[PDB]
Amino acid sequence: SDHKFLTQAVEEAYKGVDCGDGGPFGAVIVHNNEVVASCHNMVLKYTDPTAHAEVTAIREACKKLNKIELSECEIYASCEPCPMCFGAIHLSRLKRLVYGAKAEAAIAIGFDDFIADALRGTGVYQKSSLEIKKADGNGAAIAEQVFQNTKEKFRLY
Amino acid sequence: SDHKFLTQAVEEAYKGVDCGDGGPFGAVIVHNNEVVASCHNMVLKYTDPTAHAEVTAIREACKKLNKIELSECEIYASCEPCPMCFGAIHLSRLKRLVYGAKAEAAIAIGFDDFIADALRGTGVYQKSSLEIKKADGNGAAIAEQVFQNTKEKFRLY
Ligand SMILES: Cn1c(N)nc2c(ncn2[C@@H]2O[C@H](CO)[C@@H](O)[C@H]2O)c1=O
Ligand SMILES: Cn1c(N)nc2c(ncn2[C@@H]2O[C@H](CO)[C@@H](O)[C@H]2O)c1=O
Ligand SMILES: [Zn+2]
Ligand SMILES: [Zn+2]
Repeated sequence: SDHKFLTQAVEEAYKGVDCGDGGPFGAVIVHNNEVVASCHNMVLKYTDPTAHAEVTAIREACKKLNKIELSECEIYASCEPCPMCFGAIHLSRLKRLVYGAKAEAAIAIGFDDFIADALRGTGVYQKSSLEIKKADGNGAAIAEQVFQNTKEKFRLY
Repeated sequence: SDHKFLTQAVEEAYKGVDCGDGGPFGAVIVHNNEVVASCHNMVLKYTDPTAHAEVTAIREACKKLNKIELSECEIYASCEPCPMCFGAIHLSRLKRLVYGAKAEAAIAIGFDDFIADALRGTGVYQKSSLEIKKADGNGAAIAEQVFQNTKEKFRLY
């Protein structure tokens, strides 16, 4: 189930790259085992540098549920959330985060060195409380492979 | 002119709390002394926990200028930006940040203990690049007073 939803976030990353919507990033929000939102990076579609996949998923899931907190849902991210997205995950009060690729995989292919301390556990003023799971095995290999497979198929941002 | 745009952000904070749009926060984005966007927190109005003042202003300024980078623009925040909003400001490529009140001023009236390590220089992984100015003098006084004056008018969300 973790694997099913992480793979769907990865698939969203591929879809969004193929549509020219944005970069190779997807995110899926589920309530128990029911998909609430499934999104990819929309920075180029919306002309909106905040429209990362996680932020997009959070906005859509709060709209679908008519409330500004998601304490009963979990989020699956094809890549390690950046500082903006991890902050949005804190404010959204999602109860769990599962992510596939380490940020280093995205950095290696042209993106910024832009890593969230609170996620890695080196925050001082920003302390996370949500449960965090870095995928291993096949999930990790799938997520890491996204950046090799899409290496020169999208405009950087 | 720093004072002018900062007090415009303070007035946006008051306006939004009075319309019920969200909490007492405002942000103004400016391009060579021309105001590109003037917004306040819209979390309640939009049912969106990411719709802080700064993020909302970044969305609007980018839509207006037809680009995803505001490298020639500056942002005035009535209150010190939270981790999400500092992440957004970095992603937007804004040239300069000027903020009024320290985050403790918001926390004193019940807001989340939620401070951006990269803004205060306390991170291991996330470093900041942009010019940052904490206002002082009469601007800082008016900005800090917003939360004590506001207390009555909105319910913390
Ligand atoms: C969803 N999503 C995520 N998760 N990350 C992105 C995105 N766009 C650029 N990035 C970069 O990825 C690194 C962070 O890991 C940083 O360089 C960020 O700038 C994006 O849409
Ligand atoms: C614009 N804006 C800002 N700047 N901060 C906000 C907002 N809504 C809640 N907060 C809280 O303020 C502290 C951060 O300084 C944290 O407690 C945050 O949760 C908001 O819309
Ligand atoms: Zn992000
Ligand atoms: Zn914020």
